[PDB]
Amino acid sequence: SDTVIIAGGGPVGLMLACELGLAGVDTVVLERHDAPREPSRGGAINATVVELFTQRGIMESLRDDGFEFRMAHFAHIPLAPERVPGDRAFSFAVPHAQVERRLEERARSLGVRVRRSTEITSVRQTPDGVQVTTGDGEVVEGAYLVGCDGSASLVREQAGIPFPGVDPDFHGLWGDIKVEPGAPVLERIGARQYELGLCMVAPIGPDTVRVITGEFDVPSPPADQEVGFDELRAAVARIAGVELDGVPGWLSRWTATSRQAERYREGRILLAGDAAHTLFPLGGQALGTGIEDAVNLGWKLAATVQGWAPPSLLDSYHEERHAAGARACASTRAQTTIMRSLARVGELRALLTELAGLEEVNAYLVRMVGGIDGSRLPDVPLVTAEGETSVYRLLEAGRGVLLDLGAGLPAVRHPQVTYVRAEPTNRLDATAVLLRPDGVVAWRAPQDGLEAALETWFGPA
Amino acid sequence: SDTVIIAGGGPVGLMLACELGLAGVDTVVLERHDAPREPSRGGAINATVVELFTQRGIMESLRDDGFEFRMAHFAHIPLAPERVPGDRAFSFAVPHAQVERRLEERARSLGVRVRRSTEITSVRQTPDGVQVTTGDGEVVEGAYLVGCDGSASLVREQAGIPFPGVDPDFHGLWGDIKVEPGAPVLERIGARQYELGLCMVAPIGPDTVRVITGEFDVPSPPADQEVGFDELRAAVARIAGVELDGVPGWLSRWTATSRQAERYREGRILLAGDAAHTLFPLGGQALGTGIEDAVNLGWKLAATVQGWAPPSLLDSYHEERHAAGARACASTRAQTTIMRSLARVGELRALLTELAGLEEVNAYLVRMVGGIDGSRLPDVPLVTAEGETSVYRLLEAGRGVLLDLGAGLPAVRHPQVTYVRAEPTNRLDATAVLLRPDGVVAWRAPQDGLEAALETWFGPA
Ligand SMILES: Cc1cc2nc3c(=O)[nH]c(=O)nc-3n(C[C@H](O)[C@H](O)[C@H](O)COP(=O)(O)OP(=O)(O)OC[C@H]3O[C@@H](n4cnc5c(N)ncnc54)[C@H](O)[C@@H]3O)c2cc1C
Ligand SMILES: Cc1cc2nc3c(=O)[nH]c(=O)nc-3n(C[C@H](O)[C@H](O)[C@H](O)COP(=O)(O)OP(=O)(O)OC[C@H]3O[C@@H](n4cnc5c(N)ncnc54)[C@H](O)[C@@H]3O)c2cc1C
Repeated sequence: SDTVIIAGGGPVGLMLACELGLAGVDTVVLERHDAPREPSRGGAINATVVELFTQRGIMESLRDDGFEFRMAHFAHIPLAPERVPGDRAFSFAVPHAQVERRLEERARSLGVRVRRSTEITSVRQTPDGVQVTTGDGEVVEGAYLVGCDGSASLVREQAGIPFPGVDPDFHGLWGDIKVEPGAPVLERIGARQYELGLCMVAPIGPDTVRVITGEFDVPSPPADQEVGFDELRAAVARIAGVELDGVPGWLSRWTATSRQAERYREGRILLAGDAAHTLFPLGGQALGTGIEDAVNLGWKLAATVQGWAPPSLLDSYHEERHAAGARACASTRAQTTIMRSLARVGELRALLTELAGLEEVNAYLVRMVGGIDGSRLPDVPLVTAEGETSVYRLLEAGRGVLLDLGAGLPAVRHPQVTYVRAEPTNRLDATAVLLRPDGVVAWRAPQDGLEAALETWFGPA
Repeated sequence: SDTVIIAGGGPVGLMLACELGLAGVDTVVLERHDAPREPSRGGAINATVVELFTQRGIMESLRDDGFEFRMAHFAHIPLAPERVPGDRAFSFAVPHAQVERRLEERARSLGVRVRRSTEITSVRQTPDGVQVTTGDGEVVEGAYLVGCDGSASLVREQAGIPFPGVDPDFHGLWGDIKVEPGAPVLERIGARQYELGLCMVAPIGPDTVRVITGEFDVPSPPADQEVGFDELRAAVARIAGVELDGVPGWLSRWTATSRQAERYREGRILLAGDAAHTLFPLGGQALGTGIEDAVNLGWKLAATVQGWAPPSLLDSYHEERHAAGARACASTRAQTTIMRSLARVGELRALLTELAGLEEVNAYLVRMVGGIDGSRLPDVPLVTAEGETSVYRLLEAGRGVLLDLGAGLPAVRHPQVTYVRAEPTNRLDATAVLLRPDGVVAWRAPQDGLEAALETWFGPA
């Protein structure tokens, strides 16, 4: 079998399906729900996601679904992203349900089989492949299975993969409320750290606000106990110091679980997204880390089933993304550490605000919280023989790219790699780079080791 | 009489006494102990203390009692003080008992009456004076009383000044241990943050080490209970992961108390040092803040009893030093926030450690924990008509100084101020400054308001 089964059709699963579909791999996603769930948990995507979408032309399809914004924070300490030199993306306000719809439409348009209303009840693997049982008794078979089935992943559990980390005492609530004009909660728009905990209030409709509260190190009802509107109102009054009234729609709990799968791969079974790491939802790193799992994995998986992957390519998924996941965990825990009561962390918060005043600190934190590092390039304009283009347009094909910016290499000739010569530009501080299909820089002038890079990621030529 | 009574002859009381002695004020210090106590709680003084000692020639008297060192930390994150621009002081290693001996020696040489073996039992004031009673049944009378009587200050209590702040859960032990050669505790020399808490091991004699343990947010015996050696042995094995044995010379508890007097002045009664602020003992800010209390207060009190103090000059002691105390409080609390277990603060500690690699963060933190800001100058070499000097040498007489570095003002004529003309130097970023007797800049070119500054701090010309 040459088929990849994706367990779960959330944002990470759907992104992975898009990657595999672009690569031309036979792919099936099994998703329990008949549609993306509403209301959306998330209302924004960070620089990591924006860039990874752009290098596949996915942001254009989201153009009219939301808006660019250029704000960021570290544990609700305001940062200034537009002061940061370079050309890295900023953030984008859009409900995650809409992101999911665009991703699903893209995946289907690429030939991926999407099976909604299909519950996985059982997961097995043999030396010859992968087998999943659905709630209708059907067995679906493939070469590989990827658990993108969220925090509580059935795939992770059935694979025997431990999920270590912590479940802190935390009282977290959220919901959409229809409010009247003049509603006191409208005086608390934004995400802020108050004396006792966090409260975020955001307009999501002409008469509607999303309200989120979170208080650390305090008792909380169990996560599947019903949330009465009076509980949310009491939290808002206690934390935000304002009276909430209105007509509640959605009301639910959320947790401060911070856990990561001990390994991202077990034979023919792999993990991505929330199944692989469940982190505190801050600044878009939670989804961002999952989306970048998907992009890291897609092309490696494809190369593997198509027969041209170097022996160790698929193992580099766990190696790179478990490290990246641990760094995301570290960043988000560093943040939640100072989201305790101000009686306990107020002074350190004020110190950090002061430090964030220093240009290098602001740049450091904006990049960290956006999930941005020097492993990928910015989407910079380029001029080639075929005219004007840019770095990320070269990556839309989903193929490796040797981009020569004046280093003047003899044209690299590898069946998996596209050689592109472009005029020099000051906006990239390398005269040549080798880009993996996920956009990651595998080599750059003037480093030695170009052939080893080529062979490591694409095989010999 | 017109006598200043100082309650307490610790480092802060004795420094205050030296300041008053320099200014020619009749002064008595009442101190419970027959001699500075051993063992010393502290073994180093920070940049603030070194500078304030230097501007009175006191470091000279200490030159053979210890040694300069150039290390610093923020909650045991190592810093690099020598990378910092300026001519600001570093640290000095010396037991505090010896500092006390030198300060008392200086105070006596200036004619201060130092009465040891004296228990103060009650303190009172009348419109015309202060009255303090001793355990032997005598009354000491004066014009002003200053409480330098430590953390448990009787003077603070009897003046009815509240001591708000916090007393975190904290298990702190310390003592001096005579150990056998090859003792495993010598494998842990230094002040370090471990998994569970902090431990400092410091050689203090050929076969004697000081050992200090501290663990936050765990149960502990009350601070007045006795320490058995077994308790310290367990703490060291638990925290530092090493076996301690030997013969203890002294064992006691210490707390993470962080409190500050609501006001530093109540009529003719004032507070300084630990009586004014009890902070976490870390990096030298605990003593440093007190020493600068003493230097701030001395000349102002002198001006008050000599009749040349403007009406609100003594009040400025509370305004400045309370503010400075609050900042020290905020600083040290910031630090203790990340001295919890690494299971709770490890990621934030690692992040901060990375940020401290940025030059401006390193500078910010070194200056902060050294108590150093822009309110005083460095001790820079100067060239005057009378030959070579330095900034602090001009401050040893304890008078205000109008230091003209090429601004070429007409000679300032003020009975409390010395006008000094020096050649330009690149090591001071002003062409002229007005220095208060505590070394603090009251005015600098090209600011307006030289006359106003003169009148504010030194009265009418
Ligand atoms: C309250 C809250 C607010 C948040 N806000 C943000 C934000 O603003 N920005 C941000 O970036 N992130 C945010 N996050 C985090 C973000 O929602 C997740 O990181 C993201 O949804 C992870 O995507 P995923 O596809 O891995 O998992 P999911 O979105 O959970 O998708 C997993 C899918 O698998 C399906 N599934 C599960 N089990 C089975 C089964 N047995 N058979 C078939 N299908 C199955 C589920 O139906 C689901 O569709 C927030 C999270 C919470 C809780
Ligand atoms: C374990 C420990 C380690 C420390 N380490 C450091 C360090 O490394 N660096 C640092 O800078 N700081 C350190 N400190 C803090 C430092 O010791 C204090 O900040 C400093 O001693 C304050 O000086 P002070 O003169 O205000 O009070 P004290 O030093 O407490 O002096 C007060 C004096 O008043 C006398 N007194 C009190 N009541 C009466 C009374 N009724 N009658 C007569 N006399 C009285 C006492 O005998 C005492 O001599 C440490 C503290 C502790 C507990």
